[PDB]
Amino acid sequence: SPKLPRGLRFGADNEILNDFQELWFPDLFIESSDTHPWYTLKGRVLNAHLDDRLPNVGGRQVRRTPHRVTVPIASSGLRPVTTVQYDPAALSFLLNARVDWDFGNGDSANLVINDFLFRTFAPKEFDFSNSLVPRYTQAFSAFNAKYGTMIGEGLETIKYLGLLLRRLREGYRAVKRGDLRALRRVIQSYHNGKWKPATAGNLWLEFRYGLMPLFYDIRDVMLDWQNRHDKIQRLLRFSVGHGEDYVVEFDNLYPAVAYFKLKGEITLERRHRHGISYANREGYAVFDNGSLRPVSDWKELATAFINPHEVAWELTPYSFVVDWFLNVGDILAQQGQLYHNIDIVDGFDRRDIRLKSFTIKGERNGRPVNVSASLSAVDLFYSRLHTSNLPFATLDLDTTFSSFKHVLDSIFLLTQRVKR
Repeated sequence: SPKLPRGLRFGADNEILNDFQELWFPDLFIESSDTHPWYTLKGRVLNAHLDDRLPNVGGRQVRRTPHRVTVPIASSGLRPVTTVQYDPAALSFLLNARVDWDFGNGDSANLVINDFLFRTFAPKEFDFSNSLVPRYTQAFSAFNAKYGTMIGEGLETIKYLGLLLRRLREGYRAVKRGDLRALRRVIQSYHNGKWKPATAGNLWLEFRYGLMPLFYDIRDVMLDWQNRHDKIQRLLRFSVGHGEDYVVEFDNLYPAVAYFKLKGEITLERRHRHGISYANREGYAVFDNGSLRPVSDWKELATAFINPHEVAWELTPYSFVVDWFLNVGDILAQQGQLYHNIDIVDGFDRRDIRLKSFTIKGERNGRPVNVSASLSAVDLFYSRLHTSNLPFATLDLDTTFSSFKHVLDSIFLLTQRVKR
């Protein structure tokens, strides 16, 4: 859509939304651009010093997708998968060879071929679903066993943040009430030695400095939670795949005016991988990236009470701490939605062809000839299509994480119950 890059699109209130029809079902253009139009011979053959520069094969024909760009799809959501295509009619390779031999009545040569390309049949069509769906199912059945302790351990952390925020609120409340007794009773728990001067009662100083042990406990937990939460969300991405070798033979290619014939075998790696993406079913369609906060925001909130030079204590303290509570709640609620309605939102079925090494054999008129060569691949196959269904999905994550959301929503309401 004009005014925007390929992958983006304006929303209902002119938001920066991913054009899913362009990312997932893009129009394919054919590229025939001759990438390596020349090749060189630089040596001697049968007492004829050659230093030529010759054209190699053309008619590249590569079906491929236009470069697009994306914005995130859930709260601290990674970017959605984009459908990609690079599908040649045939695989192209560049040969940098030294062919040399000395025999017969001055029937000698030693020449350097460079950037001479040839193509081979492309084995684009393969499916490894039979190797993948076992691996998928094994991953699903095993999941609750593997992470069950890790997940519940991260759950324990978030409940404990709730205890600290609760305790902090008791503290704040006492200041708002003016009850210095109760404030010092809250402070008292953090030092085993029970001391209380009362040289001059100052609620806000005693709050700010008295509750340092708590602010430290909070910081640590807050940061630990974020780290455990970000690890947990990664569990929703599931990827499985399998690779297999394949051999294609190239033969009777004559560089240098048919003085000699080369032949060989290339060992390819055909690989198939499949990914699936669990997230909030509501979230992906119209996720406003403007409503999304930076990761720095949470990390800053943890330390805000620690922040040595803070003007606001001296002149607008009630606002300062109430605002803090609201920002914290807000972020926790936003995370609460990430354990709410879990389904598969995105995923991919990618197959490609890589290059493992090769053998060259060079024969002249029936007679073997020494050949020493380097191979680099120009055109190889790669096809990654988006899919959002997977018949084999066993998991009911909603009930795995049901406990999580209840806690995050509980804490959120606690933070709303703070008053100026």
